[PDB]
Amino acid sequence: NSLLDLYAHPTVVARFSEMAALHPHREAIRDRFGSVDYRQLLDSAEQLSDYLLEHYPQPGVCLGVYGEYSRESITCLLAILLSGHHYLYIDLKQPAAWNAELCRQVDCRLILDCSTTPTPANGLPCVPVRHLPAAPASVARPCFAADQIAYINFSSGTTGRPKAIACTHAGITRLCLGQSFLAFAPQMRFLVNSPLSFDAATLEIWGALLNGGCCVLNDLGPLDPGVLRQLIGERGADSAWLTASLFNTLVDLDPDCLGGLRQLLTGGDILSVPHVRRALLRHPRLHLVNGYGPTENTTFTCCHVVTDDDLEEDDIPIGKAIAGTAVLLLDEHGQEIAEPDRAGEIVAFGAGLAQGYRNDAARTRASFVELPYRGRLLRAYRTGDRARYDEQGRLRFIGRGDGQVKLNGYRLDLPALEQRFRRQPGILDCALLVRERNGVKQLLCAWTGKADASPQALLRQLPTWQRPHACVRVEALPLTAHGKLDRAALLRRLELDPDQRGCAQLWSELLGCEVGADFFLCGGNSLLALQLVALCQSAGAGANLGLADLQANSRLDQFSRLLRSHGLAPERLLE
Ligand SMILES: *P(=O)(O)OCC(C)(C)[C@@H](O)C(=O)NCCC(=O)NCCS[C@@H](CS(=O)(=O)NC[C@H]1O[C@@H](n2cnc3c(N)ncnc32)[C@H](O)[C@@H]1O)[C@H](N)C(C)C
Repeated sequence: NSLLDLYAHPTVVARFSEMAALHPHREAIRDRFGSVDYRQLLDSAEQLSDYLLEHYPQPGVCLGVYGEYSRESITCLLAILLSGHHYLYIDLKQPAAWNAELCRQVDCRLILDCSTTPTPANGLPCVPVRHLPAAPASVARPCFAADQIAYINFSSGTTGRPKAIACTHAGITRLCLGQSFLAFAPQMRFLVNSPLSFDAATLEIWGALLNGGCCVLNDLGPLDPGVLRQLIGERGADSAWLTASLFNTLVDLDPDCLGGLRQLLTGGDILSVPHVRRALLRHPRLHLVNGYGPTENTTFTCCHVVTDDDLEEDDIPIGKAIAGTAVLLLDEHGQEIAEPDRAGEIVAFGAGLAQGYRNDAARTRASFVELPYRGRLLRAYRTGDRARYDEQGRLRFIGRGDGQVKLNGYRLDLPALEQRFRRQPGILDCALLVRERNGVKQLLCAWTGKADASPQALLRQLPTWQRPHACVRVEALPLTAHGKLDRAALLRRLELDPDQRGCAQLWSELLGCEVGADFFLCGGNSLLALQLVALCQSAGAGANLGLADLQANSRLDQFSRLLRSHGLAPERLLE
C-alpha cells in the first residue's frame, strides 16, 4: 500500500545502472561462448542505444527483436529500454500475417535481428545487430518516469485479432525488488529459457540483471533433462522458472535433472500435486514456488512458497500478493470476501498493472476499472479467476467462468478459436477440447462438414501454439440428452507391418489417438515428443534426437523405419 503506486518504483535502466556500477565484474550473462560482465553489458547496450537514439530520438517507440536467446538479444532489450523505447518479440516461427498484425497493432518501427540463422523476413524492416558499425559516439539518455512502457505482450488473439498489453518499467522493478517469495541476490544464476513473447521471460531476465546476478541463457535447444542438467552443471544455473506442464514432464522423465537448483518456480496453470510431491521428496532442500498471475498484472500477482503440509492438499495454494501488488476477492455483488471457503473473483491493484488493451476500449473498460481498496479508490484489473481463501488466509485457485484455457502455459480463448473454425468454408460445426494427459495438455479439434473441408488454410494462419494437435472429421458432435456437447463421448470417439503396427500402438497409448500408417497431426505435441524421444533413448538410442527421428521422421512410416533402424517397436512398451 503505497508500493501499489507506480512512482515508488525505479526505472529498469536506473536500477540496472546501479547494479552495473556496484558490480562491474560480476557475470551478467553466460552463454555458450563465455560470459559478459556488467560493465561490458552496459557498454555494449549503450553503444547500440547510441544507434537507436540516432534513428529514433523521441522516447516511446516500439522496437522489435528477433532470434533465440543470445548475448545480442539481451543487449538489445537493454538498449531499447535505455533509449526510452519498449520491446516486442517477433517470433519468426510464426506466420507472416500474424507478425505483421502485431507490428501494426503497436506500430513497430524496426526489428533488431539477432537471429543466427538467415532471416526470411520479406515483409518486415529487419536490421542485423551483430558487427554493427558503432554509430555516433554518444547520446544523452532521456530520463523517463517509471510509468514508461518497457515491453508489449499480446492477448490471446484467437478471434484473429490479438490485442497489445503494454507493461511498464515499474511493473518489472516491482516484480524484481523487495520481494519475499524468492531470494533475488547477486549470486543468483537464473536460467533464461521462457519464450520472450510472454511474461515469464521477464522474471528470468530482469530478476537477475536488476539484482546483480547472472542470466544463464539456454542456447542449447529446447529444455529437456539433458539440456537442463547441462545448464546447471556447466553454467551453474541455480534458479529457474518452468511452466507447470514442463515441470511435470521433467519430473516424470528425470527427477534428478532438477538437482543443483536452489530455487525453482512453476505455475502458469494449476500445479499437479503428485509431481510437486515427487520433486520435493526427491530434492528436500529445494525452495519451490507456485507463481500465479495474468499478463495484465505483469508476471506475478500471487506467489506461494510450497511446504510439506501442502503436499497433502488437493491443490497447491497460490498464496498471497507479491510486494507492489494487492488483491481482493470479490463476490457477485462487488463486496470483498473476508472469510475462508467462499468463492469469488480475483481482483488486482498496484504497480504491476499494465496500460490496458491497445486499440480495444471495450475490453479495457470491462476489466480495467476503479475499485475501492482500503480507504482509497484505486485502479484495478479484474482477473476473471475464481479463487477462495483457506484457513491461513492463502488463496486457492478454483478456475474460470469464461472459455479461456491455458495450453501448456499458453493463454487461449477457446470459444473464439472454435468459432474461427466454424467460419471455415464447408465446415458445419466444430468442438475444441483441452486434455490433461500425462501431466501435459493437448488441444483436440473435432469438426463436421464436407469430407474435403479440412481447414488447412486456417491452421497455416494460426500461431503455432494455437494449432490443434489433432484435427478429426466426425459424423456429428455427440450431444447429451440435455443438448450439451458430450465430451467423454467425443474423446472416446477420438481413440500394417511387423514393426509398423507396434509404433502405432505406442503412439496410441501415449497420445490417446489413432493407428493407420502422423504424430503431430495425431495428437502429439512438443512435450509428448520429448517423452517419446526419451522412451526411445531408454531403449538403446540417443543418436535418436528430438529433431531427427520425430520431426524429420514424423509419419510413422518414417518413424517405423527410424525405429526399426536401431531397435524393435515392442520393446519400448515396458521402458
Ligand atoms: P511445445 O508446447 O511446442 O513446447 C513446450 C514449451 C514448454 C516450450 C511451451 O509449451 C512453453 O513455452 N510453454 C510456456 C508458455 C509461456 O511461457 N507462458 C507464459 C506464462 S503464463 C503467464 C500469464 S498468462 O498467459 O496470462 N496466464 C495467466 C492465467 O493462467 C492461469 N494461471 C497462471 N498461474 C497459475 C497458477 N499458478 N495456478 C493456476 N492457474 C494459473 C490463470 O487463469 C491466470 O489468469 C503468467 N504470468 C505466469 C504465471 C508466468
